[PDB]
Formats: sequence, structure tokens, C-alpha cells
Amino acid sequence: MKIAVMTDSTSYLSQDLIDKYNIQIAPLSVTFDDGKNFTESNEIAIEEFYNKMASSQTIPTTSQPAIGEWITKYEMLRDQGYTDIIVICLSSGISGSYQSSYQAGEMVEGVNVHAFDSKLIAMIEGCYVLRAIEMVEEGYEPQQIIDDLTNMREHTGLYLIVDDLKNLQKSGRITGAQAWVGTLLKMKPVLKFEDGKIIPEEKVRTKKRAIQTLEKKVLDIVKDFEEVTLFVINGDHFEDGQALYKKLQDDCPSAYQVAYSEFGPVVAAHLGSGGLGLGYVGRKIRLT
Ligand SMILES: CCCCCCCCCCCCCCCC(=O)O
Repeated sequence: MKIAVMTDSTSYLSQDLIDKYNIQIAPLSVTFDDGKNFTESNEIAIEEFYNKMASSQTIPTTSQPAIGEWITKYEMLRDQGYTDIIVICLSSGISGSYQSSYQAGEMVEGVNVHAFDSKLIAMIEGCYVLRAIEMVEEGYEPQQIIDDLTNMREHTGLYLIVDDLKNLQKSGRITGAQAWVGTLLKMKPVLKFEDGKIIPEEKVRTKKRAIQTLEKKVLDIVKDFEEVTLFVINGDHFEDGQALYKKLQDDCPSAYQVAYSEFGPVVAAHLGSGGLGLGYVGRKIRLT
């Protein structure tokens, strides 16, 4: 038995872990109305993408990995000699990448494809990849791995702050007067992941109080977990994410694993400039 673990680009794992464990990546894409297409990888400049998103009158569209990259990746893993492939995808409720990976897993002969719906995104999704790899190293069975990941999904979440009301207007989700009143009142919508769906939670004035609410809610949730791993997922606003990270380091005991990360173009295209998330998992994920 030879078990491998792969994922998509929305897991936003650092290139270090991808090189160390040789994790395969099915990249997503983001295309603008001008024809400019960005394929998610650790080589493109996120600053250029943010500058484009600012210099674009219309919001871009996002694209799941085409029903092809999964096929070649499974084929290469089978040619290398792998009996089982555990695939970790972003939330199937927000994207079709999980469905495309599952469908591609049916057209590849010679290896079992275990597609997993992480119901999350970013490093919170990459935590499933890290746990799967760790438990392959421990000598677990793919069914036991899927069971463990499903149990982990029960104690895993992500809260989010949207800062770009102009981006929400550019997508048509809000009106002009709404955006103006939100800017005047410093209104910052707070959202959360629930069963793979992004649902509203609070509407907090100013980004500072919204960050405090993020911390309060996540700490209240993880107080009951035997193991806690927190993740700051920042955007182009370095100061906000760094402040939240340092506040967590000061407020949380060392028994908590606090980490920092940043999301890429596919997430930024829908979150806008200044978005910031706090995610949690109820396990001690091996981040090295
Ligand atoms: C850590 C930040 C989380 C914010 C995530 C916001 C993105 C919502 C949906 C993701 C992109 C849409 C679907 C991906 C590509 C596609 O299938 O079209």
C-alpha cells in the first residue's frame, strides 16, 4: 500500500511544505474582463493581482481546476506507483473543484481516489492536507484517514472580515447608498463558514472592533477543544493581520498553536482589499 496526498491551490500551503512532502497542486484560476488570467501558484506577485483588482471596473471570475489537471496528476501519481490518492479540496458549497476532482478520480485506472470535501479554505483547508500526510507517515489506512478528517471537520471553522465595500458594490451585492452608509459608519461585515457555506454573523463598526470580535468568538469556540490550532489569514493589509497575530500570541497560552498565513488571488477576488480571517482547527496540526 502506497498512499499519496494532493490538493488544490486554494489550500495556500507554503512552498516549503509542498517541496518537503512533494504535494501535488491542482491550481485554480481567476480571469478578468480584460482577458488577463492569473493561475494560482507560489510564483505570481499578489501585489500585481491586487493592483489589477483595484484597476478593474468589474470584479473578476474564478475558475475551478479544469477536468484535466486532476487527471494528469492522478496519472503521474499512478505511474510513480501510488495505490491510494487522498484529495483535499476547498468547500464544495462555494466551488466545483471537489466535484471535478471526484469525477476525474473515476476516469483514472489503477489507484483509488479518495476525494475529501474540506468545507473550508486557505490554510484551514491545508491543515487537512498536513494531517493526512502525517497520518500516512504513521501508517494509517485511507478509510481511517477519511474518518479522521471527517471528525476534524466537526471542530474546524473560519470567521472573516470584509473590508472592501467598493468590491461588494462592484459585484452588485450592495447598493451605492448602502456602501456610503457603511463607509460613514465604518461598518465591517463579519462572515463565517458553516457546513461549507459563507453566512453572515455580525455587522461591527470599525475594523478594530471587528478584529476583537473575531478573537472573542474564536477563543470562546476553542476554549472547549482538547487541542487548538489557530490561523490568522491576512490580505494586503499587513498591519491588521500582524496585530491580530500578536494579540493572539499574547492572549493565548503556549498550549495553543498560533500561526500566520495569507490567502491568494482566488480568495482575494471575492473578499476584496483588506479582508482578514481567523480560522481554527481542533487538532495539533504538524505545521513543520
Ligand atoms: C481565508 C479567506 C476565505 C474567503 C473565501 C472567499 C471565497 C469564496 C468562494 C471562493 C472562490 C469561488 C469558487 C472558487 C473557484 C470556482 O470554482 O469558481
